[PDB]
Amino acid sequence: LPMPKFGPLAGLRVVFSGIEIAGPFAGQMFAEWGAEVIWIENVAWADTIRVQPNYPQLSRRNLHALSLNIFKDEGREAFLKLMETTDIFIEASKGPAFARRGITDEVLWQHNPKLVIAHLSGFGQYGTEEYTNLPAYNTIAQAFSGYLIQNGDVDQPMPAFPYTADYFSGLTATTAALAALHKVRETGKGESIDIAMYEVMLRMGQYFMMDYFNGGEMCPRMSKGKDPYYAGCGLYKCADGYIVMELVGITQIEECFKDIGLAHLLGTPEIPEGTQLIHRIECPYGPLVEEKLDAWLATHTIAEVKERFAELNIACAKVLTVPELESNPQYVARESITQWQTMDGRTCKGPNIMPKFKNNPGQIWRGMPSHGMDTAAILKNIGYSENDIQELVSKGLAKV
Amino acid sequence: LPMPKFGPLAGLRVVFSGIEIAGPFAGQMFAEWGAEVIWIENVAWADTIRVQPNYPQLSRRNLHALSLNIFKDEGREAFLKLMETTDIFIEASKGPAFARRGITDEVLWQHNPKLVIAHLSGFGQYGTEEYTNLPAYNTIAQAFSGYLIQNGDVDQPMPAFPYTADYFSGLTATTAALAALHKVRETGKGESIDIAMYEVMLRMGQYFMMDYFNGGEMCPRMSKGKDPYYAGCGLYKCADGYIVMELVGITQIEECFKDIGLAHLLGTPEIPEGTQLIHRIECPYGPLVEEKLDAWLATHTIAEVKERFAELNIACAKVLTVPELESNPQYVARESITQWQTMDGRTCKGPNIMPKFKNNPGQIWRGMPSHGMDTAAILKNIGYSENDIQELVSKGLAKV
Ligand SMILES: CC(C)(COP(=O)(O)OP(=O)(O)OC[C@H]1O[C@@H](n2cnc3c(N)ncnc32)[C@H](O)[C@@H]1OP(=O)(O)O)[C@@H](O)C(=O)NCCC(=O)NCCS
Repeated sequence: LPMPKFGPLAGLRVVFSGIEIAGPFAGQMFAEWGAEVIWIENVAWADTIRVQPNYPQLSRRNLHALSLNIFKDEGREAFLKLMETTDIFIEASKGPAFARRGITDEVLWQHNPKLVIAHLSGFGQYGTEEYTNLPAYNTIAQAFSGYLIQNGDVDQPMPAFPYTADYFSGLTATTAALAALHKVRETGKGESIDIAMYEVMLRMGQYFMMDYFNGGEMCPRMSKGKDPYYAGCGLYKCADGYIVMELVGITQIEECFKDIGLAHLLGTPEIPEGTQLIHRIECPYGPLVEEKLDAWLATHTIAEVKERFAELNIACAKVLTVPELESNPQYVARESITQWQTMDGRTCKGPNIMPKFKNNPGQIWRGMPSHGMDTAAILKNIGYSENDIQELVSKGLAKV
Repeated sequence: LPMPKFGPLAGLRVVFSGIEIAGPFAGQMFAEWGAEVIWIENVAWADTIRVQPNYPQLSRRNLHALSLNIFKDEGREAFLKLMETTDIFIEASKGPAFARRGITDEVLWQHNPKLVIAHLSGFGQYGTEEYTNLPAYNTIAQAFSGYLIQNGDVDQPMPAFPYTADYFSGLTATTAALAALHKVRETGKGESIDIAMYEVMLRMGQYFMMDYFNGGEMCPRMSKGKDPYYAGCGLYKCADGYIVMELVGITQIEECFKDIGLAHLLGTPEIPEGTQLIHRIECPYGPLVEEKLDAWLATHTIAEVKERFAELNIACAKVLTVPELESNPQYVARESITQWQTMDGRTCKGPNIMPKFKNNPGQIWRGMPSHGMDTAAILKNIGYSENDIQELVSKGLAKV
């Protein structure tokens, strides 16, 4: 298919079947970085992402759109033919749904024995009958992994937002699919990858959970965005807004304590000389430290705190609101937010390609395609005639 | 170096320089999947991760440990020699610190023109003098990217937890490094990757931010864990505790409305037949749906609701606490939590390898190594004599 040659993944052919965030995010990252990526949609039912007015202009850029019933008659035949030239196939579904509909890994490999197959599900491709076939979204994966219980305030759990587990899960699928592709180059043999969203999020939530599994206690939740375990770390209110800070280091603690009126705690059994990080659970002065930190920060503007904290080498940042990003100097210098043209000729603003590859940078070469926009070109490219395509369309097995 | 042959990344040589979560997570993931990974630490002090009693047993498993001053004299020479047989080098530091210390990308490529170099920083490798050389922290990246302001409750922002940005940034570096490695295999030319943590997190926070960038409004924060825009989605209370649900789909909405007392809303101009999602602010009955949902869930147990939503194909799950995971049927069936031996002979419990590769699964072959445990074997492997190694040690440039 016609497109510019760019990025580390030029020449790669990637196909995904899935909707909304997780599966499509996995596939579309390949497209940010140069790959030929094909988005499969159902014929009567488009990806529900298309209901959002702006997000998909970002989340479906650089893609080719195919609309095909991949499970019926000529539709299935065209899908399996497509697999013959495909390097990586990503599918998101409820457990082993493809296998239930006749498309097993074995069937895919009969068409391409080198195929990397990434299966993204909520609960895995195997397990128990109770959980394996359950529908999952982000919130379910957070709940089921112990991630949700660690987010929110002391007395109110909540999910991490927006849709955090969907992005972790998609990104993991991209990572694993690339690692599998690497091995194909040596062995000439494909691979199947079982990415369960709850196992993804299980791993992301281990920092303190590992204490629970190994004799210790679990950590409590944050109190108003303050770290549950480390004093002077996390979210604080200044006179004119929010900041984050990380009170870490010997001199940092001593200078900060001088400023806030707690020099007299320094060099005591509770806070000995050379302390570099205050453990709030262990420390009986934890609450006093937070009281005096809050009081000092409350009487100073963000700018004054940043100036002082720079003198003291204390890490901090203003909590930026969305309207402050586009004019921020670092964003401007790095072109972190850019613009591109949609398919219908309108200017769209959003994040540039990330990360920045020095020798082979990504680029935005196409806006989001419409439903079935490239069906005819894709089918022609894999050997269908104009007549064949019209007959698929007339049976309702494809949409152009 | 001696180790079992397994996984998709068998044979790959990866080296990382960094401490704590973000850069080491990127490196260690290669080790989960079969790569030879060398963890560099300083000589007279170690990675600060080691202070944590349990987590490092997970976050540094399957690793080899090198203690070497890579920037000074014969230590720099030994590091640049190591690069000659390294496929991927990952480093986390404050902006272009390696370049300031004398090791530019050009110097690395003089030793290995194929080298994939992943540079992980808070604010990127270039930009403004004000921000580029600032410290990298999870809280700062969330603050600076607009991620933090979206998390939390209506009148209380908070970071996503635990240290969510470090994991996203590390995982991205792994993905990007594997993409660049694919390009090396095609062209023979190495690559330098500039992973700015704030740009990673910017992308993960776009679902609603894209509305702001293109003429619309930014979305509010969740209220007690309920989605800010979609009704029937997020955190709810049953008679005996918390669940999450996602009220999504045509039949799902119909059947749920019937159960909760809103059958009379169906097939009207406000809720047309075939409605798949309730937009809580656009729908005049959004608040009514939440009232009726809350009331129905309150009179039923978690088991009762799970059963009904299984019937209706409505995604839900109990919000699991950490003590509930190990005995959960899906966790048991999939061995999602397993056990292994530490290097000093104790049993450690924690997550298994994820994801599950069918043909070439990962495995746990080694506990976390001690400080400089493999220094002598690594240096010997790249051609240093017994006496050369002792000289490095005497000069304080290496630790064995
Ligand atoms: C997203 C999800 C919950 C939707 O549930 P669903 O039951 O698949 O609902 P859909 O309406 O999307 O699919 C209905 C059928 O159309 C099928 N279908 C998909 N693409 C098709 C195509 N091109 N042609 C014909 N049928 C297709 C689906 O596979 C499904 O078949 P099944 O009922 O035999 O399992 C489900 O795919 C899932 O749990 N996926 C894994 C987790 C995930 O990715 N969640 C989204 C994160 S944002």
